[PDB]
Amino acid sequence: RNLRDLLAPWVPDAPSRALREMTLDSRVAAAGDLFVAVVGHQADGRRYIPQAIAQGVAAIIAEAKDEATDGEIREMHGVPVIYLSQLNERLSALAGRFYHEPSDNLRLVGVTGTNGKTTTTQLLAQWSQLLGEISAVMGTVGNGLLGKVIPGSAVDVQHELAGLVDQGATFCAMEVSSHGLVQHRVAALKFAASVFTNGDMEHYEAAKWLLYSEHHCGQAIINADDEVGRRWLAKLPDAVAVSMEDHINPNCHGRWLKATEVNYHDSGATIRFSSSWGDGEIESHLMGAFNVSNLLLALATLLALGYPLADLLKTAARLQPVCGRMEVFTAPGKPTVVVDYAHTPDALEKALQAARLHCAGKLWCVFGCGGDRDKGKRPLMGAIAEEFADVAVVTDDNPRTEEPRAIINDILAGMLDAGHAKVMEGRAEAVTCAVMQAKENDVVLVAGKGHEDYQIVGNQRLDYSDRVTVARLLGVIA
Repeated sequence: RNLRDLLAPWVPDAPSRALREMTLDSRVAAAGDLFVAVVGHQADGRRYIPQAIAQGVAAIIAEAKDEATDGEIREMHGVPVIYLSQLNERLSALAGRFYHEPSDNLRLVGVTGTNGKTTTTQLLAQWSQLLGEISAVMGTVGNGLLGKVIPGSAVDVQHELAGLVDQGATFCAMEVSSHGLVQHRVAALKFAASVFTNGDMEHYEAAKWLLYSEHHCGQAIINADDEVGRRWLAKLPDAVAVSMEDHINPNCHGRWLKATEVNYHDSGATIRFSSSWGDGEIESHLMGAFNVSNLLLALATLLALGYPLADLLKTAARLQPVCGRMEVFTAPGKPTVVVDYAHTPDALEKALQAARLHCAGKLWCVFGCGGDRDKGKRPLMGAIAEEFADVAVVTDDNPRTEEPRAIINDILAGMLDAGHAKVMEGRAEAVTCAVMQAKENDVVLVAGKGHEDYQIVGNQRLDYSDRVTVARLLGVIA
């Protein structure tokens, strides 16, 4: 790593200097480092140039605005200070070059949208790995090779991607936030593919189209069941349209993939689909319509990238849910049980609507609300459980120091017929109540904890898992 080589595309004059690491933070800037002084969120990094110099950085790249011309080379205390205009916009490119262009050295798929980002990225990583890639994720649960996810400027993104390259990753699925995009945090990444899940409108779209036009998006895979998705597809004839609700318009002669029939059953969904790559049937072990959509998006993406349909089909049954996200537990001749982390009215409603599709009998909802937290959601979650489940079982969920029954009372207050709800304190006992009472064709949703393996009672983290409790009741292994 040399300053001269680093800057060669933009500043031919730049002096030769060996460089250690690249950092935006003068505090951690050590001997031999490249310190990058940027102007942004209520801070001017150029203020910290003396400090960085005192810590013995090898070189400095600084925002030129109001201080210098683009590519102007200065020297302070024998340390080169090189100025660049629009440094925030170019930081991704600068870091990309510094870290030897990690997105040019693995297959990077970006997923954007409100919902389904985590699941879609996870599916892309899992499926590609089943097909022989060494896959990784970068997203909300964290970063890492599949099974080793560790819980962010344009520099950090490039650095992390390089770390994954260094660990042998050949494929990375990355959740990309709207905020991330606008702040140029992925500006120089070479995306192999870009997936979209789901007056003023004109400016918003204009800003988004503009930003899109400046990125290397690769193959575009778009959910045509989303209204915004359809508008983007109208202007992108090379994009792949994905639908489970009749929104493929085949007059395009473009590329598409559509679920033709879905059977939502007690252990997943049987998805029949047609596509421009051919037709098939997938046995998904994921629950709900949204997860059909997410799965279809991942399938379309991998098809577009040239993974063979037959091999994708052969591996689809091995795709697993994100731990504690509509995670199904079944045992021969027992109720279906779904563990989901839903802990807000909106998420509970969604989880119940999803569960309902797979439920031939009665839908049970076992849930509670956290103590010593905002109380407002309690009656709303009560109303949702009452409306969208057949049996509401109200129990505890991290009561902390608050009187557990008081929390349950706030929940019941939100119901039209609180008397119809089953109340059982002791979360484990409430789960058991539902699981043991529910019939064979019933579905029990256990909401609020998902993957979490503790119950906070007082100030103690007691070892408790919904997943373990449910598994043991069904005679299976979590």
